[PDB]
Amino acid sequence: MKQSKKIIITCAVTGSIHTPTMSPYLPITPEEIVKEGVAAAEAGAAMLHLHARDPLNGRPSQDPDLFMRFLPQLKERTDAILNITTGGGLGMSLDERLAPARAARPEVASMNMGSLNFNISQAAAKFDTFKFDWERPYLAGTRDFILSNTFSQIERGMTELGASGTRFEFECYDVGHLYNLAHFVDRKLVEPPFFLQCVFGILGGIGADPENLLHMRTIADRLFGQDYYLSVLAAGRHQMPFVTMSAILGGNVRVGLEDSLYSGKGQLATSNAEQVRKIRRIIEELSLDIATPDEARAMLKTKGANETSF
Amino acid sequence: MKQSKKIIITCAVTGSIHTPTMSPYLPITPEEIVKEGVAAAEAGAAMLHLHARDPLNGRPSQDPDLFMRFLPQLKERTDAILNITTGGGLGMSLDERLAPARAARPEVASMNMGSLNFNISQAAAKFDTFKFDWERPYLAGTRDFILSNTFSQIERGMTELGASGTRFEFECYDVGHLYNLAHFVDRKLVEPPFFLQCVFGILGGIGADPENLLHMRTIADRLFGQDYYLSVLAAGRHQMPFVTMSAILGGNVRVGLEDSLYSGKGQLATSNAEQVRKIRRIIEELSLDIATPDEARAMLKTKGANETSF
Amino acid sequence: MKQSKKIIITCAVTGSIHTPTMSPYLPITPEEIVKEGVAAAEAGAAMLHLHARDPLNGRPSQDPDLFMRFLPQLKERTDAILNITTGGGLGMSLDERLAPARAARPEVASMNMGSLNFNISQAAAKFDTFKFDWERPYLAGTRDFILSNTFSQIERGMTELGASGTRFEFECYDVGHLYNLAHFVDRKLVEPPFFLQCVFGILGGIGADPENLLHMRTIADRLFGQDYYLSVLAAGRHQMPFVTMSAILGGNVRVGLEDSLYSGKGQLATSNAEQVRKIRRIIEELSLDIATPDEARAMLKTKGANETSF
Amino acid sequence: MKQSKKIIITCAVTGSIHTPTMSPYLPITPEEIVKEGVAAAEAGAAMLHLHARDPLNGRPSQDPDLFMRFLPQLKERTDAILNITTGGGLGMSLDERLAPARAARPEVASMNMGSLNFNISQAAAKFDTFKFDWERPYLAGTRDFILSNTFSQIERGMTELGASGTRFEFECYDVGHLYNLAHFVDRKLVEPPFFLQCVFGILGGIGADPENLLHMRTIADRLFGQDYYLSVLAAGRHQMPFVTMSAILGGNVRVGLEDSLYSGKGQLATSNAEQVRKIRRIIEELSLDIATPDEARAMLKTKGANETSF
Ligand SMILES: [Zn+2]
Ligand SMILES: [Zn+2]
Ligand SMILES: [Zn+2]
Ligand SMILES: [Zn+2]
Repeated sequence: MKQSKKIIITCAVTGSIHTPTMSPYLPITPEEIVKEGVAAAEAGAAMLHLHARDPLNGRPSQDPDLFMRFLPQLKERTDAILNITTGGGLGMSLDERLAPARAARPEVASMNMGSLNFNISQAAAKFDTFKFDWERPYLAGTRDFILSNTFSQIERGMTELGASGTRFEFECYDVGHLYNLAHFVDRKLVEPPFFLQCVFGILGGIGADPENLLHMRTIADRLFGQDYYLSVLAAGRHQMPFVTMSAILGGNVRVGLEDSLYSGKGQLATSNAEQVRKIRRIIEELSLDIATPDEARAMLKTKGANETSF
Repeated sequence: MKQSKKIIITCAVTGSIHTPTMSPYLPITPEEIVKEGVAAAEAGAAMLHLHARDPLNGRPSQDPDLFMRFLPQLKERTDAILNITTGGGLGMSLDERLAPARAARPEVASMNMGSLNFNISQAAAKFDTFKFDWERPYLAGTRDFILSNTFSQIERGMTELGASGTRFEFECYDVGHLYNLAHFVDRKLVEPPFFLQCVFGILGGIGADPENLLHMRTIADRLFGQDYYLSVLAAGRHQMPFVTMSAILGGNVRVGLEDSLYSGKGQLATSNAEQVRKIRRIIEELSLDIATPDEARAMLKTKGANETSF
Repeated sequence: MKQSKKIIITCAVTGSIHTPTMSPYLPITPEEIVKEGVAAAEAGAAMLHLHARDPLNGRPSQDPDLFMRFLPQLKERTDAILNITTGGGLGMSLDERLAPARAARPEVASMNMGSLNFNISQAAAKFDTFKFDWERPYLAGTRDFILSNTFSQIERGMTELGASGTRFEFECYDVGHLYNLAHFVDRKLVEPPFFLQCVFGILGGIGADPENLLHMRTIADRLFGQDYYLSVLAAGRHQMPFVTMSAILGGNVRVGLEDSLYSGKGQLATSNAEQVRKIRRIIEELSLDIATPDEARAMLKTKGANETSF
Repeated sequence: MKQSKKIIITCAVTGSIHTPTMSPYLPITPEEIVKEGVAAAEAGAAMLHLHARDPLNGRPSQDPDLFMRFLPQLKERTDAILNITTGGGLGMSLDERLAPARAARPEVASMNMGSLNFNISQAAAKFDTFKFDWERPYLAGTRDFILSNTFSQIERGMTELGASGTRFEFECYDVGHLYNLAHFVDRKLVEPPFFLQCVFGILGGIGADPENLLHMRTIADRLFGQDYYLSVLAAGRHQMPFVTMSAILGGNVRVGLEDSLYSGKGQLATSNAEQVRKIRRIIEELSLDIATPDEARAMLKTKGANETSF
C-alpha cells in the first residue's frame, strides 16, 4: 500500500440504496445535488461520487441528461474531482449503467469488481409507510437481486471508459474482488496507481467487522504491493469507525448520505457537509491531513478537469 | 468451531468444472460414478459429493433419472453419506438445479451461500483441441457467468429441501458467504450443527492464499461459535496443502476429481481413491484419524441412510 | 472480549521512561503529580496510573513516603481510581517495586505479565545535553536491561497484593504475555474480569503496527472469551492512533505523559489534561462515551475508594 | 519471505530442556550424539542443531571439549551443516554460552532474539521419581528463570561470532523478537539472508496456536520482505502440525528430540531419524522436496564446511 501523505475525502452525495422516505435530507433534484456537492467540497471533499435521481420522486436514474443538469454546475462552482457511478440504480442493465460515464468522459468512474447478492430489503421493515410507490418494491426486490459485474462486463467497462482516459475507483465488496482485480492488473487492462475502495456492511458483501479491513489490506499488499491506494466506506453506523480505521492504516476515506443517512448516533444528517466536517475533525485530531482536489488528481493520476465532456 | 475428533473425508467424484478433454480418468457414466464412489468410500471417504453427466459426452446434467442410475447402486455397495449437488452444471436454472435433491430426498445436499462470478475460461488455453463440441463454449461462456444464489433462491432451497430432513453442506466461496449464512442462522431457517465448506482458488471467489483460510475460520468463530464444523476444498494444485491445513486447524477435508484432476505435481490422478488415500496418509502422519460414515452422520445429525428416496 | 459500553480513560501521569531533559512539562514533584492527576480526572480520566519521582531531580523512586505525599491529596480532590505501579523505575528490585502497593493497599495495581528487553537508549541520541547526571546513564543502561517478571515473581505479586483486595491492570507487551496470564487464570490465582492492557512500541516489546493489536485481541478472545476488558497504550506518536483503534474495537484507552510527551505532531503536551481532552473528543466524534470513576469501579469490580490505606 | 524451493530439514538432536528421566532415547554421550546426528542426516536432515551434555548424567554443558568429542566425528561421517547452540543449558552465563561457537568457528550458530521467561517446570509433575539429582531442581528452578538475551548481549554475540563468518539461526519466541531483529538489521550488524526460526509452545513464549505462525510471517514480511527464510519448531505434540504448516507456507522445518520426545501420539521416538523420516514423508505427500546440505549452504550463504575449526 502507498501511504497517503494527504488523505482523500470522497463524498458520495446520494447513491441509489437510500430512498426518500428514509430521510427528508436525501439529495434528489439536480439543484440539491449541486448544492450538496459544493457544500461537501467546501468542507474538504477532494472528490464527489455521483448518482442521479428522478427529480420528482427520487427513483434512481442513469439518464445522462440528468447528469448534465449537475456536472457542468459542479465543475463551475468547485474544483472537486467528479466521480461518476457505473453501478447506478439496482436493476439497471450494463448499457444504462455505462451511459453517464460514456457521455461525460469523467476523470474518475466507479468500477464494481465482482458480482454479488446486494440485499437492502431489511431497510423496509423500519418504515410502516412510504412516500412513493416505487420504494417498497425496489427494496423488497433486492432479496432476489445480484449486482452483476461479470469478468466480461468488467473488461468492457475498463476498455470503453479507459479509452477516454478515465481512472477507476475499484469498488471491492469482498476478498474475491481483490483477486478479480489482480486478474485484470496481470493482463494490464488497468495501470497503476489502483484506487481500491473496500466496501463494508452490505448484506451480500463482507461484514463490518474490523478484522475484515485489516485482512483486505494484507491481501491487497500481497497482490499489488506499492501500486495501490486504500479507500474505505462502510454502511450506516459503521461509517465513522471504518473510515477512522482507514485513516489510521494510511488509507483514504469515503463518507456521504449515499452510505449513511446519519451524522451520529440517533441523528439524521442534514447535509453531506456534516459528515465531511466530522471525518476531517477526526483526521486533524490524529495529526493527519487531507488532500486538496489537485493533490488527489496527482495521487490518482487523472487526466485533468479540462479533459472532461462537461 | 467444534473440534473434529474424527475427520470427515468427503470425496467430490466428478463435478461440472472439469471436462472430458482434461483427463481420460474423469468419471462420466453412471457405472464409472458408482465404481469411483465405491473405491473412494473403501479408501476412507465418509461422504460422496455427487454430480451427474451425460453418459455419451460428459456434459453436466441435473436429470434425476441419471442420478437414479448411480444412487441406489452406491447405497447398496457402500454406507457412505450421499451428498447431492444443488449447484450442478454452470448455466442451469434453479428448477433444474433442485430437481435431483427433490427427487432423491438425500441425507445431505450442497447449498451455495452466495452469488459470484465463476470463471473457468482460462482452463481452455491449456488445450489446443477438444474431444466434444460443448466443451470450449462451456468454458469460454464462464467469462460472462454468475453462479446465482440470491437470498430468495437460498431461502427456497433451504425451505424445500429442509422439509424432507436434508442437512446442508454450506459452500462458502468468500467471506461474505459467512455473513449470508449468519442472516439465515439468525432467522432459524437452518439449525446447528452447520457444516461449513470453505472453497478456495476459483476465479471469482476467494484466492488460495493460506491467510484466507485462517481468516474465514476467525470470522466463522465470531458468527457461529461452537455451532459449526469447518471443511475445506481447494482447486487443482492447492487441494492437498489446503485440506492438510484444514486437518491441522481441527477441520474436515474434501478431495476428489471434481476439484483437482491431479494425484500430485505433474501427475493425473487415475482415480478418486488416489486422493482419498493420500489425504488419509497425511492425516495419519499427523496422528489424526478419520470418521466412518456413521460417525459422520452423528456429527452432521443426518436423518439416516434408510430415510432417503433411493 | 466484554464490550465497553462506557470507555475507561486511564491517565498515566509521569512514569519512569521519560526524563526531565525531554520536557519541561514532565510531572516530577508530588505537588505537580496531584495538580496533573486532578486536571486529568477533571478532563475525563476515570483512572490515574501513578509513579513517583525524586522531587529534586526527577529520578524514578518507589519510596512509599513519596506516594503518601500525593495519594491522600488525590483521594481528597478527585474520585478517580488510583492505580499504583509495581513496575516503577527500570533497575529496581521486586522488593522495592512492590513497596508502594503493599503500603497503600490500592484498588488497582499494575502487573507486568512477562520478562522482556526494555530498551529506551535510543532516546538519548535526541539530546546533546542533559539536565541531571542520572539521565544519560539510566537511558544507556537499558541496552543491557530486562524488565523482570518471572512466573515466580508474578505469582508473588498476585498473592501478596491479591490478599488486600487489589485488582490488576495486566500489562501485556507481547503475545506471550497473554499465554503467561492464561497460565495464572487457569490456576485461579486471579479472578475475572481481567483488565488487559496491551502495550505497543517499546523496543523489546511488540511493535506499533495495527495488525498486532487486532492479533492480540483475537488471541485474548481465544484464551479468555467474555472474561476480559481490552485496554491499549502506545509509545509517543503511536498513542492517539492506537487508543482510537482500541475505542473502535470496543476497548478502553490509556493516555498520559508517561507514554507520550506530545499533544500532537511536533508539539510537546503542556499537561496530561491535553491528551485526555483529545481522546475524549475523538471518542465523542465516534458517538462513543466515557466511563465515570464509579462506572469504572463497577467494570473492574474494585474494592472501593474507602478500602485503601490512604 | 523468500520461497524455499527445497526445504531445509534441521534436526535438533538433544537440547537442554528434556532430561534423562523423560526418555531412555534422549541422546547424552558424545558417541550417542554422533550416531544420532549421522542417522538424522542420512534420513534427510541438511542441518544438525547441537548441544552437549555431561556424558554420565546428561546435565547440560557448554564445555567446548565435549563439543570436540562429536564435531570432528560428525564432520567426517556427514556433510550436514553443524549448527552450534549459543543458548545452551538454562542458567548459564553468556561467557559459558558463547564458548563452544567461539572455539568451533561453525558455519551456523543459534542466536536467541530476546529475553523471556522460559518455564519448563510443569514437566516435573509428569514424573514421580527422577534418575539424577540435578533434574527436578533444574526444572523447578525455571519458574524463576529468564532466558537472557539483552540488546547488548545480542550485539556482542553478533559481533564476536560474525567476525569468524558465522551465519545465524535467529530464534524468535515471540512477535517482539522480530522487531528486535529489525533493530539490528537496520543497523547492518547482520546481512541477508536472515534465517528466522519461529519457536512455538514454550511457557513464557508465544503459544502453539496456528494464527501465531501466520501472524509472525505477516510481520516478518513487513519488516524484512524478500530478505528472509522462515523456519519453524514447536514443542511436543505441536511439532508435526507446526512444521507441516511451515512447509505449506513456503517455509523450512525443524524436528528433533530437543523439541519433542515423541514420534507420534503416545509413542516415544527411539531416534531423531524417526521424526526426520516423518516430516520428509509429509513433505513428499505435499509434492514438496527437501534441500541437501550444500543446497542449504547456498540458501543460508554459509562460509563452507572446510572453514570451521574442527
Ligand atoms: Zn455509488
Ligand atoms: Zn459440486
Ligand atoms: Zn507505569
Ligand atoms: Zn537449542
